[PDB]
Amino acid sequence: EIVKEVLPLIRVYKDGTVERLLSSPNVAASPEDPETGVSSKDIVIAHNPYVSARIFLPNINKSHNKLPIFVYFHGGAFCVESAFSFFVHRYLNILASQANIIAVSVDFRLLPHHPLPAAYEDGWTTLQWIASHANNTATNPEPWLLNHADFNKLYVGGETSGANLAHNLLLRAGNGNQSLPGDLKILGGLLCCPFFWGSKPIGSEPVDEHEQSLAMKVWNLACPDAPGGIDNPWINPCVAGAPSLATLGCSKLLVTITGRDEFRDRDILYHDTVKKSGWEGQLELFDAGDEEHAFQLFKPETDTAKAMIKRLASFLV
Ligand SMILES: O=[N+]([O-])c1ccc(O)cc1
Repeated sequence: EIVKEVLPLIRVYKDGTVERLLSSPNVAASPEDPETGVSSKDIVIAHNPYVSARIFLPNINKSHNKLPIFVYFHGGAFCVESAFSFFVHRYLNILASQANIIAVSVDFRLLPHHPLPAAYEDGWTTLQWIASHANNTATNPEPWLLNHADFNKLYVGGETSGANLAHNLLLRAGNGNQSLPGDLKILGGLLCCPFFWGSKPIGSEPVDEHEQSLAMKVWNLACPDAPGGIDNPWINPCVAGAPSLATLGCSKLLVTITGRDEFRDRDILYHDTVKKSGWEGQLELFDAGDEEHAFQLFKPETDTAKAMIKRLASFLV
């Protein structure tokens, strides 16, 4: 008995069993990935609500300086994909080695059982957990963080909905009422093809088909009780009455887009809005080329993919 369905992403049955789109199976963490030299392990950030993660530590050939931390949130429209998939594992191995940074891939809660803002909270739980290492308030600290992490170089980011998640975290961080343990600051944000939408079609978005877009079905699954619906500031950050993008709680921000991504114009609008908002930080835009969103995870061997990774490495510093 089917209660909910957003094809091709997800089907939900009466008894809470779910069929999910699966683009790659999960793989085991590695003591040393053969191609990149990156070590990875799987850890528990919080038991309840349960939030786990894979942390990636690149080859330590020198240890004069500690390494930037990159908290990554996978794509998958809040309802599919995983922190531990073949694609994410292989991508972060490359990123961690090419950029020489520690990566933390967060397995945040998903629809159907955990509607937004669950995922957002899990992201915030992750950042608190990280900051608790910096001021020695962590209870079961991850030794890799204590030994190798530069806590003043915390970067937060992701793909599509994961990037929407990071964006939301940046706002929380730059809100005066909210702070991290030790008042740790996020240095930078990296949003790759972030999932943003709106009730009115814009740019090259098809007008007649708009109200039937997959983006709208995804959002209705993720947050049906959202006031304003598809114009809720969580999904439409450029909407009237949304918090000002001048309160983004970081100092540097890179937005990446692709030519074929559905959210290209939304992303472009987001960037321009950040620019003409008075946000004082360093703002950057990167057009990765004639590709789909997340293309670099699927085909990291292409010239286009390699150029994107090099770009990211120059940002994650
Ligand atoms: O990957 N994602 O997070 C997505 C993918 C497709 C979509 O329509 C919305 C979000």
